[PDB]
Amino acid sequence: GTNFSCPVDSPPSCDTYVTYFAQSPNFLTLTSISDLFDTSPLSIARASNIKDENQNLVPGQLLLVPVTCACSGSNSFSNISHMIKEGESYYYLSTTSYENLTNWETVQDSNPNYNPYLLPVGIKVVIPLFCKCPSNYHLNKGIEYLITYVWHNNDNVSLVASKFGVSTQDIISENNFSHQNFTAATNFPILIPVTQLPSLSQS
Ligand SMILES: *[C@@H]1O[C@H](CO)[C@@H](O)[C@H](O)[C@H]1NC(C)=O
Repeated sequence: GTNFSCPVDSPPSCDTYVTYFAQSPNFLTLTSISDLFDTSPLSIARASNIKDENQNLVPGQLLLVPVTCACSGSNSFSNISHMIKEGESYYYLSTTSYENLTNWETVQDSNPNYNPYLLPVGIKVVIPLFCKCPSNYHLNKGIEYLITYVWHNNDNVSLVASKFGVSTQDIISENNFSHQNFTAATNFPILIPVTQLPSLSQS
């Protein structure tokens, strides 16, 4: 499907964004998400068109979190050093906290020396988010960012496309959605290509 391999021709590191949605158990503050992602709340608010940094986020509200993304071998990642809180697994952390922007596998692959369930509260575990950075061909098109977005079984391209202000075809071809198996109930990361940061709806 979508290849998350380091472009051979374009720089190894870059700035893009990953998509995160407000979650009603705990992540309904900017503070929640900034602590989850190690960035300032204003950077998120600026990237998400939020004009008041103190307003609560409504459940499911779309947000763009700026991340800096680099090469770790032949694949692109953006690592977040997350400190362990009480009762957190790799699986929990990566399917609810980080909202499937990373799978348990790659996490415990770049976090050796550890027991995936005996995590002592207060240890640094690096959470490699998925991200790609513009190939040379991306940049010659005018693409400024490949935003990470977690495709679920429920999304349809027209809604997401109008949300990010792109064509359906842009999404479909960037992710080779023309022979891609949505049968699998899996969630998988994809890349929205955008010529500029989009002007997200107000709530
Ligand atoms: C898909 O998005 C379009 C955009 O307007 C909408 O009309 C439609 O109801 C959505 N759902 C589908 C096609 O299942």
